[PDB]
Amino acid sequence: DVNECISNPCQNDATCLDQIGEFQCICMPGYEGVYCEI
Ligand SMILES: *[C@@H]1O[C@@H](C)[C@@H](O)[C@@H](O)[C@@H]1O
Repeated sequence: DVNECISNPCQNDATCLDQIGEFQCICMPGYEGVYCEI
């Protein structure tokens, strides 16, 4: 488990933001879904 965020988890034009223990993606203004899918 080395760097889960390789190319942004979100399946959109979102932004990545994770570390050795955390994991959070910056979805879009009004976008539902764990990885911007809705
Ligand atoms: C990271 O956040 C997302 C939501 C977008 O605004 C990107 O342009 C930015 O780099």
